[PDB]
Order: sequence, then structure tokens, then C-alpha cells
Amino acid sequence: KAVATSPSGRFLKFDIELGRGAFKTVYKGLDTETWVEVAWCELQDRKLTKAEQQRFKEEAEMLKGLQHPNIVRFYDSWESILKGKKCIVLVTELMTSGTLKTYLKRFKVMKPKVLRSWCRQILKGLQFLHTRTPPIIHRDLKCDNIFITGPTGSVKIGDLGLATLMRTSFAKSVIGTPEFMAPEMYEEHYDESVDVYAFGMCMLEMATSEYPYSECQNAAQIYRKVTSGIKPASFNKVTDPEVKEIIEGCIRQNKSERLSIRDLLNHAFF
Repeated sequence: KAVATSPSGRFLKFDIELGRGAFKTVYKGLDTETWVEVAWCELQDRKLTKAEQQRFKEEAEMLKGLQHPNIVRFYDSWESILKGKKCIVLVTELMTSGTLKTYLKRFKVMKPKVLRSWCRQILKGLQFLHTRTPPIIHRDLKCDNIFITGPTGSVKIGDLGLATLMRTSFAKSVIGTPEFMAPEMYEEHYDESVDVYAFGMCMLEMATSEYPYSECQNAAQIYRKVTSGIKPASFNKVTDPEVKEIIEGCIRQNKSERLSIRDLLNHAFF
């Protein structure tokens, strides 16, 4: 049976590892109110500074009050202080139907009706985030972080609890994916147009089934291309001219000339 219980007593932890990476370990959890499996994520405190743990504690207090049909649910989070553990626990919605990357690695061409429906649902999720008070930036948008839901084949972007943990020094240097970062995202301050940039790289990955900036071998080569206006090589492999036009407007180096979520949703293609 269960080996741990959330402080609220709602979620139970089972000693069943569902996944493990360089950053977190995911265990099988159980929601005692709805009787569905959840993701019991654990992050060791040695990978987070004291300031990052404190900042996440305050951000998570408001993120667990956010829900959207196109966003993976972030349920709860707390600090597990015990001998041999000393970690931060995150309880999120358990996605088992794979990601967009999972099915882009197995199929060559995506139907234009499917690319239109999925990109629109992603834009709807970002629109809901950017229009909150205060605005919320996802900061971790990529096809490897967009999950399929069983019914109707809807898509959900990764939960905000794990997405905000990608800002930490450990995540940016160990599990970072700089090929989805806007040129101004490398700086100390940026805004919500960063999500528009990452969305353009997501559509580029759907339209080509190829990883953006795959010709580069290190993050330094990716930084020099992006900060010099050099588009990735797979950008020219887009067959649809209208799709290629939307992608360019999302990955423009100058964020003032870059498209907005409003312009994308009002575009004739979406």
C-alpha cells in the first residue's frame, strides 16, 4: 500500500517509479477524492538553491489555483523534510498518452486539419495564461512538453509547476532546450512574447517532424545563430507557404516586429 501521504491527506504515494530523469523522479500517486492516478514528482533540494525553493513555494501557492482544459493540472506541492529525503514534492495530472514528440518520431506528415486544431488549442492555453492578472508566462513550450488526451485527441501543455522550475540554474544548464528560447530570453528580463517564439518552433516541429536547430552540437552554436537572426535549417523544409509565413512571424528576432497571440488567433489559418 501507500508509503507516504500529502500534508492535506488527499494524495497518497506508492513505491512505484513511473519515470526518472536528471531533474526529477516521478512516482505513482493516488487522488483519494477522485480515485484517479496522479504523478507524484520529487525534486531533491540539492538541485535548488534556497532562493529558488523559497520563490517556488510562493509561486506554487497561486499556480495550484489555476486550471485550463488545455493545460496539465498542477494539484499541490510542499516540502518533504526527513532524513534521507529532503526534497520538494509536486503532484500533477498523470499524462500517459505520450507527447507530440512521441508521434512525430513515428510519422512523417501531419494532416493540416490536425496541425490547425492542435496549434489553436495551444494558443488558447497561452492566451488564458497571458491575460491573467498578473500575466503568466509558460516558459517551457515544446513538442516534448505537449501531451495528448484520450478523448477527442485534445492536447495539453505542460503544467506550470514544472514549467516554472525550468527557470532554475540546474534546469537551464542540465535539462535546458535552448533551441526553443527567444533571443531576448537569454537576458535577465523578458515578457510573454517569449511564448510566441516557442510556439513558432513548435509549429515548425509539427510541419517538419524534425528537431529545430538539430545541425548545432552545443548551446553556444544555437545562441550565436539566434542572436544573429540566423533561422534554423529546417525552416526551409516547410512545404506550406502559409504555414511558413506564420512561423517566420513568430521567430522574428525583434520582439516588437513579432506576432502576438491575438494576431495568431485572428489569422485565417487558425
